[PDB]
Amino acid sequence: SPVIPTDPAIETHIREWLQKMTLEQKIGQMCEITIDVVSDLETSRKKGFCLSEAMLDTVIGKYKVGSLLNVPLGVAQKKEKWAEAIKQIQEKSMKEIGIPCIYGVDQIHGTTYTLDGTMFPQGINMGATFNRELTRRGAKISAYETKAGCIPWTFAPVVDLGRDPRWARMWENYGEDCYVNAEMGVSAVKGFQGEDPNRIGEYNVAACMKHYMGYGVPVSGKDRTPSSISRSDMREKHFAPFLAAVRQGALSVMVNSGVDNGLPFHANRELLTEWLKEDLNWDGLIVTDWADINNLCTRDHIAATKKEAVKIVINAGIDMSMVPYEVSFCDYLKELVEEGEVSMERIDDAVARVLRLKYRLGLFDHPYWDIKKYDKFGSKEFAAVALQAAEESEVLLKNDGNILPIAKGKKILLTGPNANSMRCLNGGWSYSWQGHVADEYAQAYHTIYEALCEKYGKENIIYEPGVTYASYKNDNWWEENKPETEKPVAAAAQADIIITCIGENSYCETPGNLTDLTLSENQRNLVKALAATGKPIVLVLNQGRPRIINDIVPLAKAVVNIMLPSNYGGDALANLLAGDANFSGKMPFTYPRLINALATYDYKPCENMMDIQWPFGFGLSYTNYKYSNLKVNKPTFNADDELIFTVDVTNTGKVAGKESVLLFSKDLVASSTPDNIRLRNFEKVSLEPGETKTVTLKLKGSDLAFVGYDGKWRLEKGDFKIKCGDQWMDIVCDQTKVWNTPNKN
Ligand SMILES: OC[C@H]1O[C@@H](O)[C@H](O)[C@@H](O)[C@@H]1O
Ligand SMILES: [Mg+2]
Repeated sequence: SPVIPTDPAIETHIREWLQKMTLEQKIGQMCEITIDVVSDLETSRKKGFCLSEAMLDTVIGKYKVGSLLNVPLGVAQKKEKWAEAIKQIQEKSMKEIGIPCIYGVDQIHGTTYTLDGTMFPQGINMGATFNRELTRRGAKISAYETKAGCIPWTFAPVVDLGRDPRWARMWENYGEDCYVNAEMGVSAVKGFQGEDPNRIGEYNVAACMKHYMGYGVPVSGKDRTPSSISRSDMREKHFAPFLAAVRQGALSVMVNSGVDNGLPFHANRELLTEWLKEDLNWDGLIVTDWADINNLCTRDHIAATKKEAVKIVINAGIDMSMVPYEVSFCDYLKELVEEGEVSMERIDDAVARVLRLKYRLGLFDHPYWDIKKYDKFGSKEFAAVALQAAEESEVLLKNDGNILPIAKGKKILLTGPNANSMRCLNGGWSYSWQGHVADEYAQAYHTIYEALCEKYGKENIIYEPGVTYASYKNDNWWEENKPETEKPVAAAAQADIIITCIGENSYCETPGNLTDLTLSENQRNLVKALAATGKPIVLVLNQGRPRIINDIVPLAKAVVNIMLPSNYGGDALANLLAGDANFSGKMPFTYPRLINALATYDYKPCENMMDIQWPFGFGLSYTNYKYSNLKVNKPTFNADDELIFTVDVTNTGKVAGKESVLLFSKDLVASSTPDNIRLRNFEKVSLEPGETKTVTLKLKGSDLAFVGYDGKWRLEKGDFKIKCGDQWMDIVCDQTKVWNTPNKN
């Protein structure tokens, strides 16, 4: 049955577009071109962003191109500028084609490419909140502020499995667990789109699930190099968030640029047409990632010509090509259709999907609109939500002697290269693609230094970085200036405590590839030199990947992992360090300790017959929580039962906080060697000092199924254990079920 209901009025409109459209118009609707192609750059340098009328005439008038993407001039623009540009684009599209353009933008964590928007912590941070509602509210705000520039389509959310800490895109998704990505991805989709996928309202956008699928586990750790994914992992884990999002009505999917089992995913008919469109009966849009049809020819050599690559990818089930420079795509596809290599059935289906999306977004009736009414843009109300997200994502990993919180009045030596910059805090997909320009445009927001000054007074903060990042040149995200560790060491005698901010500078995608996961040698020497002053040290980790720090964690009294908390991350940190907020974040991935002992939390028991830095689900706070009375309604169950778990959680310390309650399962014996432990549900609860609450968490029996060797889901007769916080119970499945459908439920 269709995952998104059929709107007959939309289908009727589509049928009558398809009867009347020229082949050139149809092909144009399957083509997407990046904004640079239609930009007048010399006039833009002098007078601000300006489109080229002549190039619009070519792209839209002659070739009938149905979609544009990307940020004008490679840098975030004012919403007024966005709106003026999209207006001109739509006036042209309605005049020459009669079909409105769909403009896609990478608004990744709030409005990446719209100035003065509300910027949220990155995906990995949102995972660490274990707060679905907060993720939803973040996406709702991003949608609102995206539509404030007349943009209807966001290339988000990202639901790759961040299971490889070498990978430059580990931070874009919600971490290493497939359940966390599925649930948060669904929360983002609901926020972005609203509750009716057929009528995306004024303040909502179409979501795009990225990057279908298995993108996050390249064998070498290098971006867009081959993964080697097992049959069971592909169905059970990598597919899981896409399955969940599509069933909630996500309107579009972007395909994985990379390769597995010798096949680029853009050429994988089975995964695109069968697993996605046909098995789920899903009428949404599949779009390529950047240049990926041409990559079949030039990068991977599975096509002799670009034209042969078009044939392969379109026949594999792609609907729209992110070319993104060459209107010649249209010529090639037309030739293929005339030759009989690509059928009209396939062209008509692609165009149906493009038009359907456009109708769902109301673009025929409202191709652009007045933006005056979007008066909550950049508001205090929206910022308080981003601040909450940031507070809830920053993880307390170590606190010996309860050195935190730090009392107002103590003198703080602030050190390290991540201590005074918004570029660090944001990472990539922030004002520019690499994030390199963040400090030019993020002056209204607080760096770590600025926030600590507001909390403790400028007079109580001594800032001597010792090590700083070099100025931007050719994606030198790794490069630091010569260390001057001599300086903060000398200044230490005047401080009570040292906070050292370390990790990475901003990068995005392939330029962010690393050759050594170990934290920078200069950064490690800075921490060692400071340790030897005898003053206590608090490490602040600000990075897109968990850099190896096994030699410096023993020298630190406390450690806070902020990951990429973005524009309110400095404020959040200061609020947490002073106890005005209480820590609640938990690790959404496994932090490795040794460079050739990398592992995820759901390892097979042969892997621990297990030496890591901090595990998945770990996080401290300024209070403690007791779990008791773990019960279930049906201790003996089958696939079709609803299991209802309850547990009492009591705040036994002296201050209020939020506890993320995680529910894990363990299959003791199975026909495939079972994951040692698996997250199955979670729920976050607020508790005052001394307060108990009964937390309810529900599962279907079939949630304890796994994908067997033969590719089929099975729930087997036998024993399981359930772990919730500190507490364990026994349950029994009383009968085996094997599914003949590709998916459960
Ligand atoms: O910018 C459009 C697309 O281009 C590619 O570089 C990235 O992999 C995608 O995440 C992005 O949505
Ligand atoms: Mg079993």
